[PDB]
Amino acid sequence: GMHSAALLQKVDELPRLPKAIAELLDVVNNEDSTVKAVSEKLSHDPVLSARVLRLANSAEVGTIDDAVVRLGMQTLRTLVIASAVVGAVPKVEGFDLADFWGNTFEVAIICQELAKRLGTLPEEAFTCGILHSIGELLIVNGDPAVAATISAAVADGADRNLMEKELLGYDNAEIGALLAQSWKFTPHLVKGIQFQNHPKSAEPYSKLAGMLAMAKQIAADWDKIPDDERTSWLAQINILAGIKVDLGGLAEKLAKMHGQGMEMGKQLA
Repeated sequence: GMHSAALLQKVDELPRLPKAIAELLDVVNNEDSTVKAVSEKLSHDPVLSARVLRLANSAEVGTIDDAVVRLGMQTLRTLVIASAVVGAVPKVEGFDLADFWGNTFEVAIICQELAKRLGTLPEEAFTCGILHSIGELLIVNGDPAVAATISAAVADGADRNLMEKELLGYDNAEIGALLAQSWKFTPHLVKGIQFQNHPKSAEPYSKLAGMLAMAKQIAADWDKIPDDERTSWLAQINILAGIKVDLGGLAEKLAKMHGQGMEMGKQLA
């Protein structure tokens, strides 16, 4: 849990955002920030702004002022958050960050669609997707030897999350949630991340965790499922996750968007 001793021992080890990035996230996480406030803050970080616009052009906006009008602020905020988070994540041994972030965006895009269907805020689900897998990275960087030992066990059939609990006293979902909490994301987001691998064990249930569980499975196994047998697959995932999402047209919609996250990942660099 979020208050387990082993997890809490990590709190002063977590990566810290640079002041200006923390301040930027404060501004764009605040639904009552003005367009001026968001635009002015971004204007001082042309590198991060360029990254935002590359993400915004993955489907033609050339400026942030432009994007505010072409995409609307709810979308712009979301892309700022993504760009800020991506910038705050270093190289990690054994990861290609274009591939890592591509997969993460795939999950985020899927979650956003699920939220639309469930009637929750789609930008919140997208953000939860952006944040969901960062704990994987934190474990590799913070505990390299243990991470490698875990991967070897996993190659021989062990469960990664259970291995992490055994050797670290917490798992990648918990430390990813702890990071999100430390970086001042909302409790809803934190709980979504925390329960991504066990959504039905949350009390009360977290829709975001259910969305993550579903979206992760869709992203992971998409290529294993014939193109004409997807709705029955999705139906089974709905049950495993506990999320009760309208399946009507879902397979068709997911197919339309498939790969758009990977393309976003390629635009980061």
